[PDB]
Amino acid sequence: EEQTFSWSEISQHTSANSLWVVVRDKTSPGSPLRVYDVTNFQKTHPGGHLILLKYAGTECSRAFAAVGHSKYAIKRMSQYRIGIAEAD
Ligand code: HEM
Ligand SMILES: [Cl-]
Repeated sequence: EEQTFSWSEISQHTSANSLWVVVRDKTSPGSPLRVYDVTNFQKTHPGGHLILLKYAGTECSRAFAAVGHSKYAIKRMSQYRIGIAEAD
């Protein structure tokens, strides 16, 4: 199945010690807000670690799309999924 997270919980994950970001997945039925724990990705993210910290605890879908993240990047995302955010 799936694990749901509340925004009350997501919004706390704002430090480099435990960094979550949320990206809407328009390719999946229901367009879920997928929650990613990118803590262990900070050191290797090609965009750098600072930009991940900027959006920590928030939805970054628009910024993610504006970068034109590649198919390669999107494939690499799945390993960091922890669940989905509660719906709007
Ligand atoms: C798990 C989530 C993410 C993964 C796996 C990821 C992966 C990547 C990859 C592979 C690239 C190289 C370019 C490409 O292949 O398209 C990249 C570049 C970049 N990413 Fe991400 N990214 C993630 C989240 C984010 C988020 C949330 C932002 C916020 C905007 C971001 C900002 C950037 C920027 C700015 C670059 C390009 C840096 C430059 O070329 O100057 N990334 N990312
Ligand atoms: Cl996505």
